[PDB]
Amino acid sequence: EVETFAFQAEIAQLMSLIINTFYSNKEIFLRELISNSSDALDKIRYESLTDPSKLDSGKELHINLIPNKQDRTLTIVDTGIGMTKADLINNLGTIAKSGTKAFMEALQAGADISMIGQFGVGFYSAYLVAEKVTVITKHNDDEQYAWESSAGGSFTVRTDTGEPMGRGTKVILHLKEDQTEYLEERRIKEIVKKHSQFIGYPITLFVEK
Ligand SMILES: CN1C(=O)CCc2cc(Br)ccc21
Repeated sequence: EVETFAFQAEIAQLMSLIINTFYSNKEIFLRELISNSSDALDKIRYESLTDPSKLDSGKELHINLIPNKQDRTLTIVDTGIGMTKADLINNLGTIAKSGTKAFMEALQAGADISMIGQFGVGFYSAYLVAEKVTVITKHNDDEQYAWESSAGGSFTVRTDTGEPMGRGTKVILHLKEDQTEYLEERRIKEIVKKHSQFIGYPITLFVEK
């Protein structure tokens, strides 16, 4: 049972701008997704200080980067707080509406796309390199969900039947044909070292067989 939703007009406009603007410095997408993962990990860590049972779904707090050349995907996995169905359909888009407006105003004033994370909408930088994004997520208070969008104004949400995750979020970037450099070990290592060297959680870059 797949539900299809329309993006708000302003968010659809932001994704079209990201997909269509000429902008060579695409590698910042990885910093933005790792930053998101680190915030989600901060949130479950802090909540667990006053309710230890929130880690019954997994004590390890980490981030894994998994490239797969056969599927042409880069997966960013974290064991953070995860996202509820209401987050996926309502709450994140409500926050993202005001952040997008602020970001668009900044861009017209002279800013560049690399500053997107200062406006809370860094997730959408995934579409610098991905033709489709799939998000699998599990919050302690809800079921496991799959969110998916190839832009074009709509996204889907369904209950996910795959491998149970325990808790956290998996972002699967289905890369554009000319962006396969982000599947190479040496390239991912360079980007993490350059932009994410002080993240307070272990980042494991998986290697391919
Ligand atoms: C803003 N947004 C969405 O609307 C749904 C999927 C998602 C995942 C992560 Br992780 C961060 C933000 C989003």
